[PDB]
Order: sequence, then C-alpha cells, then structure tokens
Amino acid sequence: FXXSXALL
Amino acid sequence: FXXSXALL
Amino acid sequence: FXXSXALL
Amino acid sequence: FXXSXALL
Amino acid sequence: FXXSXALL
Amino acid sequence: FXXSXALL
Amino acid sequence: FXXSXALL
Amino acid sequence: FXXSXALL
Amino acid sequence: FXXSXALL
Amino acid sequence: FXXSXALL
Amino acid sequence: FXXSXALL
Amino acid sequence: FXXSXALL
Amino acid sequence: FXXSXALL
Amino acid sequence: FXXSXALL
Amino acid sequence: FXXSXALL
Amino acid sequence: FXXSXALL
Repeated sequence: FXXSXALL
Repeated sequence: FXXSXALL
Repeated sequence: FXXSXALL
Repeated sequence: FXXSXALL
Repeated sequence: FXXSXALL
Repeated sequence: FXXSXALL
Repeated sequence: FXXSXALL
Repeated sequence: FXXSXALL
Repeated sequence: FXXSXALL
Repeated sequence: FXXSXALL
Repeated sequence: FXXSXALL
Repeated sequence: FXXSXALL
Repeated sequence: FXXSXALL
Repeated sequence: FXXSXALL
Repeated sequence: FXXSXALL
Repeated sequence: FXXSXALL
C-alpha cells in the first residue's frame, strides 16, 4: 500500500 | 506502509 | 511517511 | 507519521 | 536496524 | 498467535 | 503483549 | 531467520 | 533478516 | 536487529 | 499468547 | 506483559 | 540478573 | 531461564 | 534450565 | 533470577 511516496 | 490492513 | 495529513 | 518504518 | 522486514 | 511482538 | 495502549 | 526480534 | 540469499 | 551491542 | 485454549 | 511465552 | 523474564 | 542454549 | 529457583 | 552470582 502506498506506492512510491511521491503521490502518497 | 500500512501493515496488512488487519490493524490499519 | 504518510505525507502531511492534508490528503492522507 | 509512521515511526522509522521498522514497526509500521 | 533492518527496516520493516520487506527488503531485509 | 500475536506475531513478532515488535508492534503487537 | 500490550504495546502503547493507543490501540491495545 | 532471526526470531521474534524481542531479544534479537 | 536474511532475505533471498542473492545478496545475503 | 542489532540489540544492545553487548553481544551483537 | 493464547496457549492451549484450556484457560485462554 | 505476558512473561517469557512459556506459560503465556 | 535476567531482566523481567520476558526476553530472558 | 537460559533460552535454548544457542545464545546462552 | 534452572528448576524452581530455590537451589538455582 | 539467577541467584546472587556467588554460585551462578
């Protein structure tokens, strides 16, 4: 969950 | 991030 | 981690 | 938010 | 040390 | 039951 | 077992 | 490998 | 701790 | 991982 | 945590 | 809380 | 010696 | 007390 | 290891 | 736990 941390 | 969902 | 809270 | 990432 | 356990 | 003890 | 109290 | 993390 | 063996 | 340093 | 079930 | 894990 | 007994 | 013997 | 804690 | 150290 989260992806990269750029969007989320 | 998040754990499995079981707590968060 | 998480962003600021403004979205998440 | 999150701590270090070691627990969450 | 170690991180979440995901990578290590 | 419980897991590692690290977070729980 | 028990943790911070925030959840348990 | 490692165990619980409690002591190690 | 350990992972796949490829690196560790 | 790592502990007190007394052993690891 | 849990044990045999006899008590918990 | 819990002790060693032996009894609980 | 021993701590609480939770780890040793 | 002692753990398994593997550390102590 | 230890027995009761009386002798050891 | 351990006794005093005089034996163990």
